[PDB]
Amino acid sequence: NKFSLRMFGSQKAVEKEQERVKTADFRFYWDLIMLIMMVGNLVIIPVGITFFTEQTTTPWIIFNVASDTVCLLDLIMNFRDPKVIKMNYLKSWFVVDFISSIPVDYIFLIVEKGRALRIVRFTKILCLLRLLRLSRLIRYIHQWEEIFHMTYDLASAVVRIFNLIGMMLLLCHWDGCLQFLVPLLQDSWGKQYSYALFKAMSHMLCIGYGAQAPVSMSDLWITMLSMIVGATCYAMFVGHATALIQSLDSSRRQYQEKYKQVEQYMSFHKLPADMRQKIHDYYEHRYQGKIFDEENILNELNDPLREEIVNFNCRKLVATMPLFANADPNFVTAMLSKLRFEVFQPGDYIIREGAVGKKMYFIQHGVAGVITKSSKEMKLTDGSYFGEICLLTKGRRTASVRADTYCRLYSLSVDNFNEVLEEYPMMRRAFETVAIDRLDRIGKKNSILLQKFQNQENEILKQIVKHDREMVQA
Amino acid sequence: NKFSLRMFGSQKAVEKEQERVKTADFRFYWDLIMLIMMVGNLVIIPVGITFFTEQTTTPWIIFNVASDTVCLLDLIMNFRDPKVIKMNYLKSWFVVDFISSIPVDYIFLIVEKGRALRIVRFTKILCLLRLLRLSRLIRYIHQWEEIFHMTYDLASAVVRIFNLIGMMLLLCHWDGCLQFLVPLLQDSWGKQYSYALFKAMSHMLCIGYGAQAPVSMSDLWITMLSMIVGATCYAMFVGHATALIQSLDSSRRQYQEKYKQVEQYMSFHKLPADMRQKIHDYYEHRYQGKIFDEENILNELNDPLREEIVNFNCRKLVATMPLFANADPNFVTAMLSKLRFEVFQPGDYIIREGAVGKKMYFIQHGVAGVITKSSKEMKLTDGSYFGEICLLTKGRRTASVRADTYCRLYSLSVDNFNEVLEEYPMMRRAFETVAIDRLDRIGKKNSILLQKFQNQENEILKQIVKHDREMVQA
Amino acid sequence: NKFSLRMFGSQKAVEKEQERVKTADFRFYWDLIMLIMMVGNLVIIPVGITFFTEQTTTPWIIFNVASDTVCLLDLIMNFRDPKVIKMNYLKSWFVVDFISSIPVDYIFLIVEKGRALRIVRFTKILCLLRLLRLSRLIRYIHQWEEIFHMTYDLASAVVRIFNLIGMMLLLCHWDGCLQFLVPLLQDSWGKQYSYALFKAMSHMLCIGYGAQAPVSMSDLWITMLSMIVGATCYAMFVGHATALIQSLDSSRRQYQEKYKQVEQYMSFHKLPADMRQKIHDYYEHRYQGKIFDEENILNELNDPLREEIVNFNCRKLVATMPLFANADPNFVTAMLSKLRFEVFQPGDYIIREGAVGKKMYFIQHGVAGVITKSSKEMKLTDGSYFGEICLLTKGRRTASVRADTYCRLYSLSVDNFNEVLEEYPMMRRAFETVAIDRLDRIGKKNSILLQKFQNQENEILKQIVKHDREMVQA
Amino acid sequence: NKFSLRMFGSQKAVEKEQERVKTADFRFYWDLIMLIMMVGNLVIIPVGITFFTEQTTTPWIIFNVASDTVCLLDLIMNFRDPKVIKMNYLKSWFVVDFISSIPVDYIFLIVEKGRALRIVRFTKILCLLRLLRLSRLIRYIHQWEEIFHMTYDLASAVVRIFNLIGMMLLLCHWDGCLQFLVPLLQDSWGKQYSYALFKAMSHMLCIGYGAQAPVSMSDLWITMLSMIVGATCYAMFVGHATALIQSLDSSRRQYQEKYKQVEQYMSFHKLPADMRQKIHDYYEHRYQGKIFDEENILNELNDPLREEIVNFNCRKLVATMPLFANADPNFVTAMLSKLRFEVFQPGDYIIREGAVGKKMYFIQHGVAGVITKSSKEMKLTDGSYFGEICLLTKGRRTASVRADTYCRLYSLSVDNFNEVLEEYPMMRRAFETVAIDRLDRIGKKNSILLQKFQNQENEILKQIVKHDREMVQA
Ligand SMILES: Nc1ncnc2c1ncn2[C@@H]1O[C@@H]2COP(=O)(O)O[C@H]2[C@H]1O
Ligand SMILES: Nc1ncnc2c1ncn2[C@@H]1O[C@@H]2COP(=O)(O)O[C@H]2[C@H]1O
Ligand SMILES: Nc1ncnc2c1ncn2[C@@H]1O[C@@H]2COP(=O)(O)O[C@H]2[C@H]1O
Ligand SMILES: Nc1ncnc2c1ncn2[C@@H]1O[C@@H]2COP(=O)(O)O[C@H]2[C@H]1O
Repeated sequence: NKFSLRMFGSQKAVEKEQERVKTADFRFYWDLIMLIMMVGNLVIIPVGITFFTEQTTTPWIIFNVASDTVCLLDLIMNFRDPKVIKMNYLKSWFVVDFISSIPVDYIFLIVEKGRALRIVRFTKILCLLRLLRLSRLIRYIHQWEEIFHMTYDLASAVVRIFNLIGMMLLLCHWDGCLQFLVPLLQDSWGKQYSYALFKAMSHMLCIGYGAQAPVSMSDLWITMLSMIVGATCYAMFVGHATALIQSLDSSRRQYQEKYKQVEQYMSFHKLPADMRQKIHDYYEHRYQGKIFDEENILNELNDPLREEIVNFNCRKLVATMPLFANADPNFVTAMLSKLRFEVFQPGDYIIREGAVGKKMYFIQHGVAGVITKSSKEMKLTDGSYFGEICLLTKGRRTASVRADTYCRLYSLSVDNFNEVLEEYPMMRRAFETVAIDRLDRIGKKNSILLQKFQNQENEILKQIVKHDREMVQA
Repeated sequence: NKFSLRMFGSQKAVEKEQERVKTADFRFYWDLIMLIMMVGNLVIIPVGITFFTEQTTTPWIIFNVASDTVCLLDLIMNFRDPKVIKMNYLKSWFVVDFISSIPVDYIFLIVEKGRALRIVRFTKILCLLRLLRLSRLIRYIHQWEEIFHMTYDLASAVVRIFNLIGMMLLLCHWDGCLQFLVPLLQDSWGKQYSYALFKAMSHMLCIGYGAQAPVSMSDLWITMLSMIVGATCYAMFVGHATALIQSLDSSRRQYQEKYKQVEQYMSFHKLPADMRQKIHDYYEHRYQGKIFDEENILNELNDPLREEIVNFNCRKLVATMPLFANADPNFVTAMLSKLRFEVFQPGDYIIREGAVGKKMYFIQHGVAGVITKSSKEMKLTDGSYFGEICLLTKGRRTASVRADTYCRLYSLSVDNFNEVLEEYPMMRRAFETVAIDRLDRIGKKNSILLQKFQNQENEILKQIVKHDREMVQA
Repeated sequence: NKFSLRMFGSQKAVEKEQERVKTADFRFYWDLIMLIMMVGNLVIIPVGITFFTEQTTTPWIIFNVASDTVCLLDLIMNFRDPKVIKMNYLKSWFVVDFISSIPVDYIFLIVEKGRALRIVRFTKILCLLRLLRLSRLIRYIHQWEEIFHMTYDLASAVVRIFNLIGMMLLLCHWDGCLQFLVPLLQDSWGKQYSYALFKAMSHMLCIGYGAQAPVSMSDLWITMLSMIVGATCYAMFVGHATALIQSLDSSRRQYQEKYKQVEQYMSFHKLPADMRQKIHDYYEHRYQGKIFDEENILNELNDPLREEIVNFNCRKLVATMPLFANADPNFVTAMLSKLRFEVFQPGDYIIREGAVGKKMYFIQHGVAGVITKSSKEMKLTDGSYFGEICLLTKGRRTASVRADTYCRLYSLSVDNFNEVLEEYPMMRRAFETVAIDRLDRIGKKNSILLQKFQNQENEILKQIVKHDREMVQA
Repeated sequence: NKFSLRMFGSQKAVEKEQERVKTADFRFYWDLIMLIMMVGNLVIIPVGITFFTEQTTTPWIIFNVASDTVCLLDLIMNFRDPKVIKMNYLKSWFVVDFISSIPVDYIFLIVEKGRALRIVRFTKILCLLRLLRLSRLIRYIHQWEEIFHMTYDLASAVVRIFNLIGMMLLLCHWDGCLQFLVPLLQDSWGKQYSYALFKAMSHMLCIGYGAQAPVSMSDLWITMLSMIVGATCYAMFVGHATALIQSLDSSRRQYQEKYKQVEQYMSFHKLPADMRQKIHDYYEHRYQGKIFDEENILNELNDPLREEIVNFNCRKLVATMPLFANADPNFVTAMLSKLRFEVFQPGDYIIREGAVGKKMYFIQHGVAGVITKSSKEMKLTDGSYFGEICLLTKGRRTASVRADTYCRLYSLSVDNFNEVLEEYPMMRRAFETVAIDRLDRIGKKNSILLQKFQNQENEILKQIVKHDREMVQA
């Protein structure tokens, strides 16, 4: 079944576990059903035994007896190299739970057949054993919520938290049932049940009442346990509600804290108002108000996943310029995997003429204008690259580039560019032809690039150069 | 309109979205107005229907009917490739909201025209549909608060949090309105309204009262919902107030925690009291009691922003000594971008004669005294550099330097200095001339530097050397 | 004794401390016993003095007098280079504590022997001095909990937290004792004690009561201190309960926050549903829902511990293929220490033919299929390595590798592989022989590897190659 | 005065600020005194105006009038390039505060000289202006607590937090004063004041009372503000108390969380019980249960501070073996600065014979035994180094070393050792002589080291070698 694969985590380990079991599950599902039944019975017991004057061989009493027998069978199954482990498990918790899971109803029936009634019904408080089984069961459903990782959809945050607070409300209803039982031991059924539920809600809300003077010491202790259990109800409710609220607020509070650290730095260095506003604008236009570590996220993923994420992010980039389209997938995906993300505001000079360059930019969003002396301006739209001339020649920049609209680029470092272009020689001549044509259009001269640039591959490179020149001619 | 640019985040994407829409906003503003009106109506409904005995065709009843018609029109617009999406949206939430947004007032009027009054007015509880629309609306105003990034000014922390706690107070007033309606269903207008508001405030404050014995099961349930909604009011109020308080608390608590980690380290290594106080003094004199990661902050900004921040920080540095003023902007901005920040206390020996040097220091605040044998002392004030002789010669230091006042310097590493000076050869001879003059003033020997240092550029270098010697002569 | 070793942290420092003491513990155990006795006496004093009308030379009064004498002896011992330190300690806290630890019972007995009774018994409020000693004692048991690092077993989280909340309950019982004493000063023993305990529990639970009008100013102040001490009881209880709850909550909340950051990244880049599901599947199949930093954890451990952890993790890996079994332990443990962990889903192509490789993989879980042209498919099961051909030849990959089941691999980088193989030359010939046989089986040609690969060691290498070919023949 | 240095942060900036002021403090101290007086007056006003039937030209009324005049003078001083700034400051907050700081007592006296009494005394509610000045003052004392950085001693955590909670208690007393004033407007002095304080405390602890039916709308609003201000008192008290508690809790919770992450890793890899216990023992013996990042802490300190910290940590190390004592301070401090800290349990093999070594160990705590074939064992105590032979010869290790007691070592990497020993050639021959003598004692061959090792400096090296051999012989 799927239980073996879920427990092992993979088919290969599940097959080995099955083979080992055969050489030497459904029981888990039966245990889950028994745990649900035991939780229901443990909820009903304070509301059933206290409310009912006597069992009177009721059909619900028969159902409770059947549930107790099922719990005893579950304990026996849990009790069952193997002998020593079974003995240790029995001596650890199983013996105590089995003794505390004695058939109190059957014992009372036998005693009656063979004040005293209240003492006998006090043995029905052995539902605390079912509550201990329910603590094992909440551990189990924690394991199951691990199995249902996030129910495969965290559409509205923790939805299992709704079940947790529902269980807390059920425990608080148990507290109210005990509070109702206290005067029952001290001294219309639907109306009484609703009144008890309302009293439980009021106690959880600490509305206030004039009840006091328990007189009986046992009654005083009963009110003491009622008060402390109501306190635990309040504490659990407030803790879970505050946890949810703090998670919902933290969703933005993480970014708010990071930007508050940024603001602290800006206030230390005392930047002018305009510079502060520009930094704020860049932060909002880059992170969009979200929190992540792109380097860390892509580092902690394996190679194929990072490869496919990067190939998806720049799909329009690889589709737009023909140089990537004609190229083989290996080089394309390597060059993609070595790209980094940057965003430039209008007016920022990405590359200044006469500077020493260290990276190449691919435009994915926006348009950037190349300007230089005596050659007028010309703009590079989406899906085009600039900075190849300095990278190939290893010299000073020839023309300046300026962002005139909010633009999103990917930058390729000099080391990564040289490494990739060395492990794929053909794209070196491709970029050389493109850069020679581009620089001839610009009007400058480049002897080293022409010397370096000096068949079907040649025709493909010429076509790519023509297409790139036509696209950049805008 | 500006809505397209705000949604797309840039003009380039906004234009593409507009072109796509034309090939195939104001509605957003109308939806915002309708959401505000619906929030007002949902606030008024518990206070209006419960308080008023009957609608009686009042002008406010006409306004409520108009608001219901507007909500129905909004639902119809939300309902309206496109057919399948519209059908899915209708089957998901739109159909249920539209059914729950039925004209209860019109239906009641038709029934009256064609105990029963209370049952008919119970259909006005369909304002829960308007409350669901208001949940969509708080999601929308979360989106809008993202649009108004931080209202462009976080002068007094989260100011939107004030609106959030005001909305929480409005919800708690809704709870009080329900609490007032409970005895109205069970069994001077301004005075009654104020009394109800005071009762709501008291319930939120859990002052306490003798109210009990709802008798009616519906009345008991009404008090139950009143209690739980008051509990949610309390939880939301305490959560938001605590978050607000802890923001300001954490503003200083982050630095306190970092320094407590420092103190834990300092206690682990068991440093003396004087060294403990010296470390504390350095921490207070460097970080000024603020938390940031200068390396991380400057790393996560793009190149022009980091360039302008660094060029602003060292403005007095670049302006003060003529070597930077005469130089071209590219070299100046690069070498500034490679500087690091270090603060030295008085008495600390920055550079000891005979040691092997690895960095060069530019003084931005304070004065440091150069001392060595037989040449007396001489002091370097703001805007001057020391450490060039070792960097150029690649040998041992020639004179010792000692901070005599709390000083703030920027240090340039050996690798960065060699890289920058290699990509800009002219400043190599500039620093060589300056260092040769300085060492001739000191009286040591720099034969390697003299050999390395051995037109208009020469005259400019000589003038820079003379100015640097005159400034350092103090 | 073990106290010296526990305080010093090692036997070497303990011996030096013992030698220094001899040249110039059990007292710690006696101080612990005295602190326990003082805590018991400080708990009993509000419940004993207030409840009892007079001491009447009771046996418990004799026990209290003996405890006071023991406390005085402890103070004297604490009072006792050494003279100056003792004087400073006496002038700091010891003198005040000793004065406040005066024998109030003996003084009262002497005064009686030589309204006034209440004034004399007010001197018994000097149990606040024992409470100050108990504050020193809670500091001491914090030190002891550091000595019992985590009791050597954190089986059920902080178990010392149970003792802390028990002490908080004891303090709240002290508050209730003061609340009982308030009307005793203003104006069946077991029943009264239980009633007082119930009143204390109710005050901690803020149930509410009609008690008011203290009339006496001292009575009003007594109720004021009772209220504020109940406030501290409530605050401490809620704080410790919330910390306990949030520990277990954070155990899963840390992973949930990391995956929420991943989800924010995924929502920013707008990946399709299938890609989001694949990323979620990889995250759940790699981290298993746990939080750690394998690099950080293995970095902050010393070399032998990391060595043994890594040697344990790959025990089946080293045992399975004979190449590691025949090898000397040094090379095996080094190459294991340089392995990294990766996990590949089915369908993912680990190595594509024609790509440039930078790492080679060892399979520890799952099976991966080698496929290439004209040679059909063949599957590599657990305990086998692929990718050595590219590493040795320093060329393009020869065959493609595809994961067909969820597989867990360790990868060895190119730099680490070359460094290890250079510091151990024999395994280079071993891998060369194995890879030459493997590539001959594949059907391609490798001249460089054959030239590089061109005694008992040779026979062992041939046997290892035959075994590896037989294992990979599946 | 010291105010200029405190504000500027250094003497150099303070002198420049003083020169600029002279070209164009005590006022700060006067403002502090005025703020303290205004806080006292704002505390007294709810307790003075409400309690007193009329001013009656009392001496305390004269004092209040003087305080109001002082506040007016402070506002005038705050009001006083400079004209525009003063006008902007006046139009921002100063005008409103000055108008609200009108002499209400003088105005009432003039009106009386020239029901109505209550209306006139309602103008004394202008103490809200003093409360706004007190908010400016709490901002100011936040600045002052930044000036008193941690009061120069965080002996018992945040002691300023005690003042903060005292101010919160004062605000809650203000709330109680308003609560007392509410029935005073609706309808033995020490007894009444104590009763009001007790009522304020009871409201703070929400004990509960039968007060209700305000009748008057103004009375109902008064109880409403009283309730909300009491709620703010409760929220501030619980927030500050929880922050205080969680500081001490987090002091150990941070280490507990790090070790819980370690335990999660250990459970993920499923290490045996003995290995888990060994890892726990190493963690407790290395970190001693403390949280820090030695690399980060030493990285964020400047060079002289790190130099002195490291020179202090290894004081016994540098003093013990004579090689460091004879050496010049520069080399000693550099090689100390490049040391790292490690700790080895007994039984761990630090260096195994036949392995390739990459670091050298200096013993600072404990003893490690060198063992090898045919040469028996011999032990290296505190203050001695091993690993020099492999570092100098760049070959395999010659003998194995084993920790037999919990030992603390400093390790010096191969790159750092080669760098330091290259920049200081003399210690190369020193270590060569020592290692040659040591290996001759061992009985192996070091022909390369002997060739490499082949005046006063020679005599010093020989003496150092003899002393090192004598120390190692033990
Ligand atoms: N005339 C042109 N046509 C197309 N691209 C150009 C032209 N002139 C300059 N560029 C690009 O602009 C870049 C600016 O920096 P580089 O000189 O490194 O490389 C340059 C080319 O990539
Ligand atoms: N006579 C001098 N005039 C100016 N600067 C000096 C003089 N002597 C030394 N210095 C500076 O002090 C520095 C000390 O270290 P360096 O030798 O690396 O480089 C030295 C110069 O920068
Ligand atoms: N016939 C074969 N038998 C065993 N292993 C192979 C065979 N063909 C390819 N491989 C392995 O598959 C790997 C794929 O990448 P490499 O060429 O780097 O190295 C290859 C070998 O490790
Ligand atoms: N006879 C000896 N006397 C002192 N030290 C030794 C002796 N033999 C080995 N050692 C030390 O033990 C170290 C073990 O590793 P290395 O060979 O790198 O360097 C060795 C020396 O530092």
